[PDB]
Amino acid sequence: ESQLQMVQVTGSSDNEYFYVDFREYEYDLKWEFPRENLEFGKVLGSGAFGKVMNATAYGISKTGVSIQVAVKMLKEKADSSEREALMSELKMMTQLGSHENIVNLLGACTLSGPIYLIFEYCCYGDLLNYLRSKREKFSENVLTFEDLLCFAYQVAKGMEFLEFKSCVHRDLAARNVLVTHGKVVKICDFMSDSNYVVRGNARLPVKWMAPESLFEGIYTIKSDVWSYGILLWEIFSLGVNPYPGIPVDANFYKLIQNGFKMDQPFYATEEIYIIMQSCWAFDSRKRPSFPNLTSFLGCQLADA
Ligand SMILES: CCc1nc(C(N)=O)c2nc1NC1CCN(CCOCCOc3cc(ccc3N3CCOCC3)N2)CC1
Repeated sequence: ESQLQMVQVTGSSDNEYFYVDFREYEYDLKWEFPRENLEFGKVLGSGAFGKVMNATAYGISKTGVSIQVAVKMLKEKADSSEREALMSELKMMTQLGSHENIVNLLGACTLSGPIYLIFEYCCYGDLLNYLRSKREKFSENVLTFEDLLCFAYQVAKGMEFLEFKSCVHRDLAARNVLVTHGKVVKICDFMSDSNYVVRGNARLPVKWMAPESLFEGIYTIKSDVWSYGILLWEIFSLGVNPYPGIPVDANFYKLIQNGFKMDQPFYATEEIYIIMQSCWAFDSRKRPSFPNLTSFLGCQLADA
């Protein structure tokens, strides 16, 4: 399953919607790539289902150079049910189009053998590991406060683009934001990690989840605003576990349903703490849009 899904709303209230299955749609062949031009690298991450590696793709760009890449693929010893599920993520990503703040799809290998899907390369890694790594040399090669603000604006216009395309990202967090050349960052998708609770066949990032997700399984564009506020806390904390010190247990569910909100993090202005509280409104109608967070932050940066 892909934590990024496209929705078609069938009503007014929040739960009136349904997801889109591409299993019956046809795959566009112009994304097809030959495996001849994939020169590998070192594993860059592998859970249970699959992995994503570094690779080198000669003649895959407009001009044509090496241009390192990341390649998502299975390793379930050639499975069946898990394979077509990946084909449908390919079909969706192909129709999302490029945005400057999304880890974009560059190609795929379909009938070429075992299924490969080729994504952009972000050399500086996920934002979580990038933030925590620079806690030493934070200053008031090493980052300003406009970095914290530019990061927030880029993820916002990225989620603003996912809303235009009628998508929802059900796992917005710092581990899923990746830094590439020149302090530009891009949203991406994807059991020894403390952040996900497993509950049935679902793996849930409880501390990032909006109450309507924790308690009734609703995922809307406004549920991503809630997670975005949590990420806002992740950025201006320099990346410490949201709700620090509190374990994910039954007591944490009573926390969120009773109206718990995190305190202002150290590196945050009084201004953008207010914006964090907006996303943490219990009523999702009371929450700010992703458009509204174009101007409200893209301006806060210009003063820096
Ligand atoms: C699809 C998701 C993805 N995308 C991409 C990409 N398109 O670039 C990508 N890694 C991932 N998986 C994520 C990455 C983070 N890890 C944490 C532990 O694993 C270290 C990975 O190390 C990296 C992987 C990358 C870049 C840089 C690094 N650093 C290694 C050391 O130097 C600094 C950064 N590349 C979890 C899974």
